[PDB]
Amino acid sequence: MQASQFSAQVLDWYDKYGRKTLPWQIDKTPYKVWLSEVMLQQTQVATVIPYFERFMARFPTVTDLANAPLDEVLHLWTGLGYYARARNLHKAAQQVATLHGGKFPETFEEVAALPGVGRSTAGAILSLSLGKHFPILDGNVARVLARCYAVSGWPGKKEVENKLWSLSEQVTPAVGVERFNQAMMDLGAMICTRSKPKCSLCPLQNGCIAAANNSWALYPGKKP
Ligand code: SF4
Repeated sequence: MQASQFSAQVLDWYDKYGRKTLPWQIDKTPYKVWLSEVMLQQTQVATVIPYFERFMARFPTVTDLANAPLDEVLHLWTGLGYYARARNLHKAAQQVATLHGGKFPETFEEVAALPGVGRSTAGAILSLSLGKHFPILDGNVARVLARCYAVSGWPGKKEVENKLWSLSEQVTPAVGVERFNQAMMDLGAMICTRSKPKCSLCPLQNGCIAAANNSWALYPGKKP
């Protein structure tokens, strides 16, 4: 599928069916997007919403979070699991307060330098909260791309990972980047699922190679 057709079909789908009312999509800021991305990394959206609201009420700004005792952060995290996320969350808040005056930095290198924030999370923060032109690649997004373009191989191999990042850059547009990047997460979370994807509801079904061959189980590849 031509990349300009890929992006247009995904944005047209998002306009009518996409999620736009999650709390971290209303009056968006780099802090709110960062906080939601870290909570969502290993936890389902329904579990996250009450925690996100409790964290924003107690810590309205990243400086408030930075100045709080770590034990209070860990207490409020209880039930989200994967507490390395919370330790790094607090360290990153302290880095923003100390190096950046309490305001989130707006360059890719400074955001990726934060503890707990990798290449995809940095692009997510900058594209979704400020409209900067970066693509994303988490497991949801990688599964949509690998099925549509038939990318076999284990993404734990560098050459496969690099092919998937290049494909993501290619289909991600500049105009509407915030809509496209949320739409791709929506698609991998609710439609292009690990088992038995819902191809009839997918706006890529007219050009997807896995759908044409009923071969979604091959993409992405598994660990050997
Ligand atoms: S058509 Fe099916 S396999 Fe292809 S991207 Fe959409 S849901 Fe995934």
